[PDB]
Amino acid sequence: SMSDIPSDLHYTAEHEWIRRSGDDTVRVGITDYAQSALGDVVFVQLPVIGTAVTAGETFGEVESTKSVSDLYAPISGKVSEVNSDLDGTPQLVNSDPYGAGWLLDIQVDSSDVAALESALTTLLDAEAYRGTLT
Repeated sequence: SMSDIPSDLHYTAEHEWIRRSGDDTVRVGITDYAQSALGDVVFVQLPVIGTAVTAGETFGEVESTKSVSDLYAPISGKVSEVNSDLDGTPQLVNSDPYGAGWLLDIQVDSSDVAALESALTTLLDAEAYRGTLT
């Protein structure tokens, strides 16, 4: 099957998606391609809410029975939310990677870190992300 790549998301080459959820907040998850490649997710290590992250910093990891993969901050900011549903139901990452399986939110204060307008420039659009995939 062709992996789902919503056109209304931005992405990283490392298979994270980024949804602007507010003026200063993005929601982050892993892509359909990513979850399928990882396999059934058995554990998601999420950063603590309040964690300051820089773009590309490892903030967590996703684990299947076969694979462990780092999760990188797609943008700089502060972790403002994490998906607690993934504690008991880590497979939401597999079943609904762009919905219920979201990982966390990063909030930007345009003072401490790049404003979202700036931060967005580093991310891939759907077409670009599709182009990176095999």
